[PDB]
Amino acid sequence: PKPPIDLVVTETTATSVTLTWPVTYYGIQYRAAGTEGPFQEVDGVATTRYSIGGLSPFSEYAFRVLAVNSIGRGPPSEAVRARTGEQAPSSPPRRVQARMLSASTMLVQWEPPEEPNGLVRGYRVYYTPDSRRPPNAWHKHNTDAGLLTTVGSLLPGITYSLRVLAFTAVGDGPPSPTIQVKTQQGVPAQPADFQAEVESDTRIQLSWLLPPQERIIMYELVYWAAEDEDQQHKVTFDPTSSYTLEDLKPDTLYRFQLAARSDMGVGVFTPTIEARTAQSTPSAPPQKVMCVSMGSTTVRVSWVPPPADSRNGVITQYSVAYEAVDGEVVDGISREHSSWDLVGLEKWTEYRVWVRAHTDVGPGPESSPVLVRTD
Repeated sequence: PKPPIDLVVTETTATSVTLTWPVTYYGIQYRAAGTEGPFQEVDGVATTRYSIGGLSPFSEYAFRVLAVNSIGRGPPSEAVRARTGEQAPSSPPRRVQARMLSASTMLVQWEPPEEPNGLVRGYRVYYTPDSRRPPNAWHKHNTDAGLLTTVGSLLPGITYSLRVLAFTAVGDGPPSPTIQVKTQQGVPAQPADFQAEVESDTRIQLSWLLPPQERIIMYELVYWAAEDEDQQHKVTFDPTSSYTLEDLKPDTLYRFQLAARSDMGVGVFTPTIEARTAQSTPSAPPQKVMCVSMGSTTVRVSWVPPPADSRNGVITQYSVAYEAVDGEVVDGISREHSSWDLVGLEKWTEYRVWVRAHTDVGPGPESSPVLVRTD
């Protein structure tokens, strides 16, 4: 007989293909192109429709039909192409690997799974700093169909665990075995025994243990004032086990982090430590000093405390000194006073008056004198 010609693919699933097209019956012969030469055979198809089952998902096959009658068989028809449908992956990604790119960025790489069962639409990377955490408590990072990715915002100084799974449009596949991410080769370790010692109101000496047999090139110290989180400082210096910071502001809380740089870059910073500088004497006088004579022998002096940034400590007391140039000292004034009444002055007499602020360390500078005459 002549081969059938109207061979048409009518339905396609993940594991089955339905085909439709004077003979007695038909035979359906099929092989996958990239496989072995010998075809598989389905014999005795008495109708013009049939559904071939048992196929593998996401696999390309070739189909052809020949006709047979009472005389014998005939040549096969032209071959037609077909690709089975998708399923969820059945194998995890292969050769998963990871390493630290920076102090907080890791690079992850892998190979496609051996059994994707479809077109991969992306991957899901699960990672945790504590392997004791349950698997579903890990952080999930989704990627596209690429075979590598980066994850930032990691916590520094810790070794992560990781495993990746693939998913098609159907669902997720199994996750790979857990792997451990590698470390930067020549990058130094987080400094150990990092301490801060208050030396004075302007000096703080930092100390730590120098790492043994480690190609340290220089240390990087980053510090800032707690009240000025936006403004930070950084000083680099030759390798040592101690460093004294100088010229700091008195009565100021400072925060510190330390890192180590080798020829291969800087390591992870220490956690933040804190220290407050000691107090000093005030560096500015009270502001807005005014003097008024309410009577013939009384003068009222008014002032406001120095600006907060120049007190260098808690103001503990005030002192008033006076001296008359033409005519013939009260300390221990409590910190809550904003005015004090000078009594017993001479009529129509000019005095020189200075106002002064104090900390526990001592007195600061006094304001420029304000002149006032009684009566």
